[PDB]
Amino acid sequence: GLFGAIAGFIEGGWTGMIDGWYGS
Repeated sequence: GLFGAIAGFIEGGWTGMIDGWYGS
């Protein structure tokens, strides 16, 4: 989701943004 992307981005940088976006 949008939130998961922001947090995921801060943790896994770019690659993190995508993971957070898809979530599952």
